[PDB]
Amino acid sequence: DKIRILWVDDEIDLLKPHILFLEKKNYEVTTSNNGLDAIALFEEENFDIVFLDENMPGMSGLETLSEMKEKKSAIPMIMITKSEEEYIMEEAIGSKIADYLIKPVNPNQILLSLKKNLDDSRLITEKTTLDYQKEFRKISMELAMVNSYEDWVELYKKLLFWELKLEDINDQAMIEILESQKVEANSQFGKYIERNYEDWFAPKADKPIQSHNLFKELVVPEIKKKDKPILFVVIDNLRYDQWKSFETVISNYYKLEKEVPYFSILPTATQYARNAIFSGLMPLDMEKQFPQYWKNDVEDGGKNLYEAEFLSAQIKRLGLNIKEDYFKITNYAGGKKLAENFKALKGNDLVTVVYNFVDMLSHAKTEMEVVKELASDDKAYRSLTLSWFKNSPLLEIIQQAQLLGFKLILTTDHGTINVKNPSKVVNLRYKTGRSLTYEQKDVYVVKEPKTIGLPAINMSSSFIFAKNDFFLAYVNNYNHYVSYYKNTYQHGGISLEEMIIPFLVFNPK
Amino acid sequence: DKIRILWVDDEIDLLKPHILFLEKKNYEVTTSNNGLDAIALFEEENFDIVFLDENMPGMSGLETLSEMKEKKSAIPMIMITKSEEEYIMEEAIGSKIADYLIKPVNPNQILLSLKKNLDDSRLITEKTTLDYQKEFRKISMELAMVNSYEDWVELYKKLLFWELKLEDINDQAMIEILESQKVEANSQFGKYIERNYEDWFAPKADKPIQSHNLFKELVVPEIKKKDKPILFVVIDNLRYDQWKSFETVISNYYKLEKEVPYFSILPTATQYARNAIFSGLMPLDMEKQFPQYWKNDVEDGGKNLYEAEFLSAQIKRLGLNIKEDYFKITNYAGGKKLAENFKALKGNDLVTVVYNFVDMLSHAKTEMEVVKELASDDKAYRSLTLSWFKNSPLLEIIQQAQLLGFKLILTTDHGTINVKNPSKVVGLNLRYKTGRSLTYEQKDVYVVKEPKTIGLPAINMSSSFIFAKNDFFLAYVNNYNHYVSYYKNTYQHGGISLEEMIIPFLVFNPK
Ligand SMILES: [Br-]
Ligand SMILES: [Br-]
Ligand SMILES: [Br-]
Ligand SMILES: [Br-]
Ligand SMILES: [Br-]
Ligand SMILES: [Br-]
Ligand SMILES: [Br-]
Ligand SMILES: [Br-]
Ligand SMILES: [Br-]
Ligand SMILES: [Br-]
Ligand SMILES: [Br-]
Ligand SMILES: [Br-]
Ligand SMILES: [Br-]
Ligand SMILES: [Br-]
Ligand SMILES: [Br-]
Ligand SMILES: [Br-]
Ligand SMILES: [Br-]
Ligand SMILES: [Br-]
Ligand SMILES: [Br-]
Ligand SMILES: [Br-]
Ligand SMILES: [Br-]
Ligand SMILES: [Br-]
Ligand SMILES: [Br-]
Ligand SMILES: [Ca+2]
Ligand SMILES: [Ca+2]
Ligand SMILES: [Ca+2]
Ligand SMILES: [Ca+2]
Ligand SMILES: [Ca+2]
Ligand SMILES: [Ca+2]
Repeated sequence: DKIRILWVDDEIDLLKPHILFLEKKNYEVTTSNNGLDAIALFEEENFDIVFLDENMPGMSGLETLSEMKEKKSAIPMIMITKSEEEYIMEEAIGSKIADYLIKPVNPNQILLSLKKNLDDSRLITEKTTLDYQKEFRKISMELAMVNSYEDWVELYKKLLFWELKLEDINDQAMIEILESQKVEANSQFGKYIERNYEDWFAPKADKPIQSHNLFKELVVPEIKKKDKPILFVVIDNLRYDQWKSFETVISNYYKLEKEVPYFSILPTATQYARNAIFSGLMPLDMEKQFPQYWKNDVEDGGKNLYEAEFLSAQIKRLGLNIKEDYFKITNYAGGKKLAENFKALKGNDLVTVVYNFVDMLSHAKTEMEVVKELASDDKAYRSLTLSWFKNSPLLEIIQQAQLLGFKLILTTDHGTINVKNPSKVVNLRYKTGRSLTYEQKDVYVVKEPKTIGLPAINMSSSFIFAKNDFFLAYVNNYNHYVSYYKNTYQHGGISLEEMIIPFLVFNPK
Repeated sequence: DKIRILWVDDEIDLLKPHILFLEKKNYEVTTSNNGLDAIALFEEENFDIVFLDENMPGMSGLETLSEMKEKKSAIPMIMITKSEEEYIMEEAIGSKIADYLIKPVNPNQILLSLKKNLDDSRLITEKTTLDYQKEFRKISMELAMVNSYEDWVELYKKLLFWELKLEDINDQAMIEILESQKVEANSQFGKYIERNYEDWFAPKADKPIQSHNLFKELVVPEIKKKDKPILFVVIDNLRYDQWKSFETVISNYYKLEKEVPYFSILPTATQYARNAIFSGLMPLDMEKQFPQYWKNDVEDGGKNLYEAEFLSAQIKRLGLNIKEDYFKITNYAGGKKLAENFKALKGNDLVTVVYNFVDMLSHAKTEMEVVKELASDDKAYRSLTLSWFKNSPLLEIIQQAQLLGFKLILTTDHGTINVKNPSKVVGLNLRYKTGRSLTYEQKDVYVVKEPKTIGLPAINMSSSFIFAKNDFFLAYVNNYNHYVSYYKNTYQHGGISLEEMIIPFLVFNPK
């Protein structure tokens, strides 16, 4: 079927050369010399695109466009006109024109416009697929040369870039090559963490910023500027690719000043990593210095009940002079309440908000059929996250902060990974106990938890952390475990997805 | 701050007129005569936009664009070139060029391109705001004059048009004016239905197409064309504005041929409206002719178990000779199974698929908190619907149908409305009730004490139906305050509103 063009111009007779040109290229052109007759044709037929002149004796192009868009708002409209006035450009852009071509127009300019507005999705698919075909071997060589935490950050950024570009391609071979590069990257990263993690605790060790350093190394310098009040947001369980998915939404309100990828401590779980952010201490030092607040895995109830108390203690230890408030948002109603009353906080130096909803979406993928239909794969997960963020009380809180001239600091405690591969053992990405059987190739084994700043019941206590996209399955119910936990979002172990996470500073626009 | 343009061309000397033109207009132009140096400038400085020539002795425009997009993918890239190289327009479009201007270029064509790529958001917001300021009074006058079901369809289309444009706007005053017009429209529509609905059942009545007419009046003509096999999709509970939210997604696969608004029967609920689609009979006639299949509200278990049987019987009654199959998808796994095995249906004349949306009314507090975070208001609801459609097995089924050359028919049984105002009932979270001893606020509901007159069943002559008007929800007196706090701002159906009742029927040809 030929592409059907409706061309409205009072001088459509003088445009015969253009018409013959497009008919040679397999376009069907229907001509009209006035807006009113063009509207009648547009109502009766299903054109693929309309060309409009601006200056016509009866209805103008923009008047014709208004009527046509009201009737069928999905059909692309191009203005083709002698008018060079900026006010007409702005009126046409503001009316959602697809393109605006100034006469005299090269017939190939029109052809470009037809291809760009009707065939761009297929052309982007074809071009992206061939770009990755020509790039993927270079990405395998770059992966092979990684030999520092900074190279790991750079390589992760490269994989995220290609993951987002390839998400809608059709070529399964190329899709599986990207999936094989992600598996190899996580396998190498797993080995890197296993070999370096304990050494990173040595005096004057060369190490990335981690959970227990985050507040002192990256938040306090922004506080000491005393330039604007700071809204410090921890979005629980946010992956780097989720941050990338709503980067352009945020930029409507906030201009990115600084981006520091940083490393979650082990295990990559709220009770350890998120408490470490707020305390500025490793879990073992939280147990030693704050026994009234620190809870081990075995103890009852909430594991992050005391973040305000950890934070106030850390602020005092650092000798800061600030007015500071902490909020934990656990549902829509709480978020909406804080958004509507945020102005109360205008005289704070620091407002800290923990927002738990993504964590809720991440285990809702397995448990609620609603979220399961909405988040079947990583593309669907980022899509649902973006829809969430754009319509969330959290973005209303951020817009309120913007109007009050707050600096925005946005971060997370850890990410999550879509687990594929069972690993037998006697949380599905770390386990702690005094008797444990495991596949040693699959896990990072820590026989002496105190050497990596974790608590131990006794000298027999071990930690086990899953690597790659492994999930720790009990032998007891192995087949049912595999069937239930396959393709779910888990955290606690080692992967780029769980461990390398954004720290972002923005100025209000 | 001036807009910062990076212009990469090996003959930036020949472009001086363009640069002076743009500098007069408050643009700051930084020139570079080769890709390598341009990349270094792009890394060090913060450009708003980049202009690239394709044909250069070193790195090409497209090679330069690849390096720059990798570093800062948000910055628009415009190609300004003359080339004789084959397929360069296609290669540049596929590389996500923002625009492609063929030399020699009118300097005003470049200026257009700058405004379109950097100012379009702000200009659409300003124009939408000013146009609605000029339009809203006209919409109030039109609402005042509505006096036919056809006028109601036209007014609804106008409100939908403006609702979609205004959703991303700053001006609270204009947002509240639109919200007040929607409230008034539903109030008047409620009175209109209350006055006219019973007359629509008279012999030879003037009435819109309804649930029980849909298959015979709108689907059979497409079947009798005997042109292509038909995929007939009923999306459960779909609003007009939800169809609008994914219209441009489905156009990648299917070209819209015909769009007919039609009217759900009362109640606007699956058990009545959706069974009527498949049976071609009103619920009362389903009870009379198919007592083995029809279930009343009082009976246990599924209310839509027999749609395949109702449809096969209707097809036989109409004397159609077709190979036809029915599928009801109630979860991800079912949808994925049908998408992955759709080619098995290649020899069918008709494939009917019921595709359930997400449950908007969970009895579990934790699940309702998730739905409210994702769909607190109409904009959030359309956003979630678009994310759903783009990532659903339903779109995979539609793409499979397209590759087999199926015609697509897309419709729904009824919409849903965001409920705001409690209305007490005595004697299910839907906007209708049926009972023999109902207490209700009569001002809030359309009351039908003779259900058989509107093709509904009655247990006995004490049986009544009540249908909520406006944005009312029917609240139980038992635990009233907790009920109100839970169901406030939820998407419900069963009653009278433009959202529940006036719904799309769409016919598409495969691309
Ligand atoms: Br029309
Ligand atoms: Br004129
Ligand atoms: Br005219
Ligand atoms: Br021309
Ligand atoms: Br590799
Ligand atoms: Br591994
Ligand atoms: Br550090
Ligand atoms: Br907690
Ligand atoms: Br301070
Ligand atoms: Br609050
Ligand atoms: Br809010
Ligand atoms: Br070069
Ligand atoms: Br890109
Ligand atoms: Br030129
Ligand atoms: Br007027
Ligand atoms: Br009004
Ligand atoms: Br009819
Ligand atoms: Br059912
Ligand atoms: Br037939
Ligand atoms: Br809530
Ligand atoms: Br009766
Ligand atoms: Br009654
Ligand atoms: Br009650
Ligand atoms: Ca003219
Ligand atoms: Ca967490
Ligand atoms: Ca050149
Ligand atoms: Ca080329
Ligand atoms: Ca329904
Ligand atoms: Ca009665």
